[PDB]
Amino acid sequence: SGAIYVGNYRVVNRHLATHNDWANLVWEDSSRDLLVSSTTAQGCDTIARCDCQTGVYYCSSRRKHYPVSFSKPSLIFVEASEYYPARYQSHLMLAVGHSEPGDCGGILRCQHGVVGIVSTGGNGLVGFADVRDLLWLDE
Ligand SMILES: Cn1cc2c(CC(=O)N3CCC[C@H](C(N)=O)C3)cccc2n1
Ligand SMILES: [Zn+2]
Repeated sequence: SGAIYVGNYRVVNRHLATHNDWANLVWEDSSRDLLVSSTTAQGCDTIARCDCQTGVYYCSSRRKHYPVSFSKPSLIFVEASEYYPARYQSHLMLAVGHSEPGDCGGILRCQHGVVGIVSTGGNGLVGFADVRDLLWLDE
């Protein structure tokens, strides 16, 4: 589990979105595994606005924060699941590292702030859904 809280928006994995996220939907994108919903309180997470390729991610399955080198966001093949069929998920970044399905929602961070959240995994490769391009989260 896990979310990003910035201004009056909440960012979660689209496959883990609640009924309340859907009732207060701002924007969702199946191909990115992203959903944004509105909040009453004002969040204060800082979004990175960079091209960093090193960061630190939180892994709930190990109660540890790990440093990783990740690829630039792109279209990558993600195996079928109970949430989506076999598809190409866009804006995805991979890193050599540990992850389990329940690790989705953990934040990836660089020196400049929040980069994105855990979204895919397997084969010892963790996939992060990027958020640095969503400039409207700050405005
Ligand atoms: C983070 N994580 C998810 C893992 C899975 C499952 C997985 O990747 N996905 C299932 C849920 C939806 C996902 C998507 N974005 O389409 C794909 C299996 C093993 C290890 C994992 N580490
Ligand atoms: Zn950065």
